[PDB]
Amino acid sequence: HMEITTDSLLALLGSEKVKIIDVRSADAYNGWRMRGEVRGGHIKGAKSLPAKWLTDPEWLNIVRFKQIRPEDAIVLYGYTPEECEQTATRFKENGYNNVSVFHRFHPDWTGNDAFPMDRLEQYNRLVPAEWVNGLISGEEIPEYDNDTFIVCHAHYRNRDAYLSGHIPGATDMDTLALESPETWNRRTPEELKKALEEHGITASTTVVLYGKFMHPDNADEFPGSAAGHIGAIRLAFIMMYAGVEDVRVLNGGYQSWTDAGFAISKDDVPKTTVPEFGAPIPSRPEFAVDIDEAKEMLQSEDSDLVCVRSYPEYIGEVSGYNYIAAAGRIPGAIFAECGSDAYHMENYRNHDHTTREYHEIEDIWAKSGIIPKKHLAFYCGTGWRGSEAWFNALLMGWPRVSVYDGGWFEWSNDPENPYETGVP
Ligand SMILES: [Cl-]
Ligand SMILES: [Mg+2]
Ligand SMILES: [Mg+2]
Ligand SMILES: [Mg+2]
Repeated sequence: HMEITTDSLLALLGSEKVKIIDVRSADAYNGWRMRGEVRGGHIKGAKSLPAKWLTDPEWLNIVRFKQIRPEDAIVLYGYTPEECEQTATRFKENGYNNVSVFHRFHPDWTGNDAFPMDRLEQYNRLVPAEWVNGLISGEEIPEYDNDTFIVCHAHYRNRDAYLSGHIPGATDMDTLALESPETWNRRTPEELKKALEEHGITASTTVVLYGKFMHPDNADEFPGSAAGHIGAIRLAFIMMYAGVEDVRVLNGGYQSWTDAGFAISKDDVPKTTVPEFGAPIPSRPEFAVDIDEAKEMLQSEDSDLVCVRSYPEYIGEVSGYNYIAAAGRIPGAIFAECGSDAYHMENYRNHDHTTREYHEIEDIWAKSGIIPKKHLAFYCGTGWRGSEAWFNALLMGWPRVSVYDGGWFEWSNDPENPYETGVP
């Protein structure tokens, strides 16, 4: 495989016909210093194509989806040039003949402040499996300065999602602990205080949230019981709103844990009780938007509601849920198609459920006027998908992002509220 030098790569940075491809893990790409490098993240402009994906049959369709064409001049890099060999060969097998490997990313590029790098601004909220393993093992890990933690396996009324296999030592939290199946909003501060204490969570406890994807099926009575990792990010939103200072989400959920080869447990871990949450609830109320404020945001040039639903929901063909009656949409919201239905986030995730390359998210969002200068309230049917979209914006450091908790459920439960239907 041909090589490209450091000086050559610097000179070409910003050329629209050169495709730089980072084959490290998505978490390293995001900013995690997985090998102790002084500077984490990716070379400016690089795309993410983790070499782990070579074992997946989707690899070639992913490359094409990311608009990497055989006529492109491709530059690969990893922590070492040896880490790039298989990817380069796979490219050549598929008609990509202009492929170079950059050998000096680490430590030459990472170690030199003058060479531009990018990263997810708040990457340390989105943790890799290796970090969780180190935390549970009591090993030294970066981006951690606490002495109190809990790993929480989220699910919606489905303890078997946890009992069928979970991260060792983790306890389960039903999403019903923190949100009401009546309002489908976050519970009241007094309810939240008691629920968090009964799961052993204080405001100064580092909470690591994850869920298990079990293929939600719209035919089923409770498809959300299979969308465990959406549920985990939904609980992350509620905990951050409530006042847990250090909340992490395991990138890709349970899948990332087993893909790393770490041990699986089926023990029903007893919950510990803490006497006091230790902070006022909510400590970050600005993360949550309710319907009066959502109506105000529809009237402002400074702000927008962002509808994170599927297309059949958006045009009022279906409600999307077997527990929401009305089908339609909120007038004036910006459509941000989630994926296929109410329980999937394909447009925001990779095939392995890790978050989609954040540059692609910000690019698609920008085309619809979803941009960080606005106060944005993401929403969906009841707030699950909206919480995951919100979390992605939070990770990018966007300063004014919220979840309109009530969503379409609350909006349409009031017959006075106007709505739209059909293709716009
Ligand atoms: Cl999920
Ligand atoms: Mg072969
Ligand atoms: Mg809600
Ligand atoms: Mg549900």
